[PDB]
Amino acid sequence: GSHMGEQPIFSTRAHVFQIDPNTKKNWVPTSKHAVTVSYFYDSTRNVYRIISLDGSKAIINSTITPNMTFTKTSQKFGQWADSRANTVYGLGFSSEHHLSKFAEKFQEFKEAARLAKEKSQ
Repeated sequence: GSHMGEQPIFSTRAHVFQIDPNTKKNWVPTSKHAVTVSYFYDSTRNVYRIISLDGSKAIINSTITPNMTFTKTSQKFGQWADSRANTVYGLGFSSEHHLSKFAEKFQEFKEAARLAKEKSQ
C-alpha cells in the first residue's frame, strides 16, 4: 500500500488554537473562525499526519505518531502536542459528539501507524 494519491484521508470543521508559551504559558487562539482540517498519510514514513490551511498560510502541520496522546480540555474541546513542531494545537467543537468522533478516529490512526512501523524495521 503506497502512492495511494494526493487526496486527504479525513477532514473536519473546528476552531484553531495554538499555544503561545513564548510570551505566556496559556491557551491562545490562532484562527478567528473555525476552519477545515485535513488528514494525510506518508507512504515513505508509513504514518498519518494532520495538515490545516488557514488563508494563504498553513497553521497546522503535525504528524500522527504512536507516542502522541490526545488531551481533552473541555467537554467539546480537544488538543494534542507535537514534538516535531514543538507546540500544542487544539480543535474546538460545538458538540461533545463531534469531539468524540475526532478523538476516537485519532486513536484509530495511531494504532495503524504502530502496526506499520512494527512490521517495517
